[PDB]
Amino acid sequence: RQTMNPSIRYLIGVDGGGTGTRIRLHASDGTPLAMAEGGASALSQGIAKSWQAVLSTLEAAFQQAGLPAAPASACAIGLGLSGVHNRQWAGEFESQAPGFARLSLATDGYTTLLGAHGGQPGIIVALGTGSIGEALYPDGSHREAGGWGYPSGDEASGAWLGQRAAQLTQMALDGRHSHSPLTRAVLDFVGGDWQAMMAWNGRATPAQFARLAPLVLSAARVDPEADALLRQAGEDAWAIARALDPQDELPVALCGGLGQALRDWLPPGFRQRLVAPQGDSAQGALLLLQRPS
Amino acid sequence: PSIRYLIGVDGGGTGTRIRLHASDGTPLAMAEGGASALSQGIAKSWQAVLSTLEAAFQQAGLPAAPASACAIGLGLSGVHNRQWAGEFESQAPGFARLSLATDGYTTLLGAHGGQPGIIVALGTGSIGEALYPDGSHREAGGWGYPSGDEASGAWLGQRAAQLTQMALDGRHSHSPLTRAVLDFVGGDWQAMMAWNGRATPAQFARLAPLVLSAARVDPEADALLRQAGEDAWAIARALDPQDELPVALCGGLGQALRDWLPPGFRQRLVAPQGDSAQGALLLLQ
Repeated sequence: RQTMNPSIRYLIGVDGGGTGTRIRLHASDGTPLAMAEGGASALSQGIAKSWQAVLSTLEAAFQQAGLPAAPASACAIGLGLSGVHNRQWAGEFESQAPGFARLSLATDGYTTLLGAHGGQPGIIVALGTGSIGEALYPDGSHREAGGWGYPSGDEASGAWLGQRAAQLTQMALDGRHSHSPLTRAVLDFVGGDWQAMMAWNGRATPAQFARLAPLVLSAARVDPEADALLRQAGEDAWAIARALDPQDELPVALCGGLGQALRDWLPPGFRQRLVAPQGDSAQGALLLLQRPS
Repeated sequence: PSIRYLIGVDGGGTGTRIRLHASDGTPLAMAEGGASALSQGIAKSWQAVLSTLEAAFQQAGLPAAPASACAIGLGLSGVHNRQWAGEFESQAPGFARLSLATDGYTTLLGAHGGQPGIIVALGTGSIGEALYPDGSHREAGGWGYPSGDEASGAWLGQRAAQLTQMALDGRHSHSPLTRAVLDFVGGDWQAMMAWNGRATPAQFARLAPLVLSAARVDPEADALLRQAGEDAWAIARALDPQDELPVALCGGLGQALRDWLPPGFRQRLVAPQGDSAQGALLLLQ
């Protein structure tokens, strides 16, 4: 019945990254009070904006739960944000932080891992604009694979698929290759001509390349070139997982919208072992408070 | 009038399958016999066929029949038409009527019941065949081992054997596949050296199920199966670039590859209406 640390009255779980922020507000006893969404809070977009994003979304959580906003000193907050890998961004973030009773900062992927397997050992492979694999071992340890970053890494992510798709189209445009369905679809998407791809590729970002991913999906059923990209993404996803668990000893969940759309191209032996995640990242952020720093 | 029995024969290296019917279509019997691929001897082929036929009549509760009362269609591996096939016809019993063709073509007729369409048959070997609305016929793949027969059992086996050889001499790490193949072959260097020394398409194909099994835990094997799936689709596309014809994947291997097939190809796939023996019957009609 009693709760530890009577000064802490609220438990907050925050999931933030690239496109938005999701917050789960709970009572110190575990009672789910509210759940809210807000703007993006990836650290790469700014520390001050990140907090403004998290706080504004937290402000909505209380309101939504018919409760007056509580002082920071009465709250324990765990956050899984994109950009925590960067030591410098995490520091300014922790430094610019309100006076929460307790703050636990982890990455986007770690809290997704914790939520997917309810805090129990396991692995997750997250495929979105980018990609990463995270694992929690029975001995308490944690490891990562993949997730090194956009240009060179991020295999099986949609930015990876977009880059390849764009490259194939560029090759079709200058004669190194002939056109194919994917290639024609990408050319129209881009603007319809040489100049258009040149301009488009000139200002490309991970999010822009990722917008080509759905074009690879549609084209793959009629174009062997797109089919190979999807298949390679499938193998790379498996490779991420095998590096974290060589003997397939732990449970595995495939997170991300791209992951659901890629299912048919996942190696059968890897797909067969997938399990639905028990909770989302915001849930995992809550679990962060229930463990050591 | 004279013809009282209709015979469907499907012959290859794996065996001979026969469907026996009455001139009116009534099912009389089904029987399987030994290998009758023309590559192993014309006389040997006939004796395997005739022996299987004799068995069919016996299971039909009918007395031994005379060739003159039989109409027979055969789909056998042997495309030396007018040569190996020319010989087969010459050495043939006095049937009321005989119609010869490759097992690929009868697999074709059976799959789409004589309608236009294409098939890709994966077995110890592989080949693609198509029948178009203009009555025309074409094929792709099927050039024979070892340079051809992509996506076949022998294809899969060669690569499985090569990976095992590489593991054995140090230019590759052992993996689930290589351990399986090594054990299957004899457990050591000398065993693989001996096994590969007398290797044949059928022998390599015997390794195919080892690849299928290991694919679930070995990325190497999964890659080969996926390559087979891509090669199959490639075969089909060469015969029908615009996907205007029905397509069927035939053969035991064909069915085992389902999950490794390119999704778009698999979705377009239709199942074979009848087997090769059933296509053999259609051949004589």
